[PDB]
Amino acid sequence: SKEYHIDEEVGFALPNPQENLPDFYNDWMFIAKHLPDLIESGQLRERVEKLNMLSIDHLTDHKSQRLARLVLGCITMAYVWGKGHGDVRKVLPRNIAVPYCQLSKKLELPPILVYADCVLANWKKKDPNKPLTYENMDVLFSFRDGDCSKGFFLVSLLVEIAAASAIKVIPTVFKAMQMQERDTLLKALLEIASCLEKALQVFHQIHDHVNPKAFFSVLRIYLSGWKGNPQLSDGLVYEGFWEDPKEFAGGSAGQSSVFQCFDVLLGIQQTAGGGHAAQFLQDMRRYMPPAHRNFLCSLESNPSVREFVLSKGDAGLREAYDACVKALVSLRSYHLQIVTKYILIPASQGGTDLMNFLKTVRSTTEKSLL
Ligand code: HEM
Ligand SMILES: Brc1ccc(-c2csc3nccn23)cc1
Repeated sequence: SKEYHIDEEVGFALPNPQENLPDFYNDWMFIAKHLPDLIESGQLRERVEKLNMLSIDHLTDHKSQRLARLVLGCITMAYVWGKGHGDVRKVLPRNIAVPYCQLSKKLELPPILVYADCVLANWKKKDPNKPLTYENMDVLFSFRDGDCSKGFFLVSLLVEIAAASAIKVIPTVFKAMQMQERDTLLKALLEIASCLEKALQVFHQIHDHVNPKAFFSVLRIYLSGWKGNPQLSDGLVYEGFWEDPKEFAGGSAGQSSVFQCFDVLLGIQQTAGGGHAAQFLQDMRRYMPPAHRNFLCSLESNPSVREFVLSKGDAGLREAYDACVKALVSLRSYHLQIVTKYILIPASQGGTDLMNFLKTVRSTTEKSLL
């Protein structure tokens, strides 16, 4: 893969994310570096209205314009949601809303916190010579002390890295179908399933680094957005850029490319059917980095791996393709049980609509067996 922005060690994650902005943007990072306290003390919101509108002409490289997208997104959620107790701002100050919107249209992303910001670009290594383990990693920004933002953002990022071992096989899968090497394709399909069989064990780390009550009551509030939300029934006013209020969806892992790139690979038509679940995942491709959004396009253009395995009558190929699909069904089933412990049960002490979305997705993945 070339120019699709896919590292081979971390995958869709941003490799070596930049931690510090230039000196010119010291007013921004100081606000973002100290979000837990500026929110509790009620100082944040005024300190955004007391900002001087800066210019993005001094963010040059890729890793700057991404971290600035991470900084102005963490700030925007804190301004809009405040302490996370219902008090909602409907207007975003123009001295920060303009450079955010200026930077978004440069990266073809929407002006809101997305999966690619606080998961894929929000990380670093403690010791830069030790492996990618939860113990050697940390996040760049949090929202509130005790929000379990580290365990949430990082366990998701570690799954994104276990999937990288399977994405470097994708070119060898398509080559083996054009040059027609059945034995090479079977090796590839079995290797992909093995990588997805190992990623399921990374999902277990969520139980030692995230709290149910602190995720439901606290963290889920700051990752929310303004789209069909009664708290901003019309949307958010981005002062300076649009005279109209705009609606953008909140933080969702439907913007994640890992589990989508395999549905596209294995021919699972998750994005067809005109349902609420099929609609949601296609819309969330606009919240994806344009290179990752284009890599998924190139996968949907290549010939189907399903319509190839099904056309040869090869009991060895069918059982390997089912190994890939059964690996996805297990991941999503474990993921479903996590939402039960972390959303449904806490809400019993809004969610049913969400757990139905995953069951629709898990079932479609499971109907694609052979
Ligand atoms: C406490 C932990 C977790 C909770 C409560 C949770 C919750 C949810 C919910 C409610 C949805 C559907 C609504 C939405 O998209 O916002 C979802 C979707 C999704 N989440 Fe999670 N999740 C957790 C952990 C993870 C992790 C660690 C990953 C790692 C990649 C992940 C990946 C995904 C994906 C790919 C989807 C899209 C559905 C699919 O493609 O199957 N989730 N999650
Ligand atoms: Br913004 C943002 C959007 C999504 C996530 C995320 C990682 S895993 C997971 N399940 C549901 C959401 N989600 C984290 C930050």
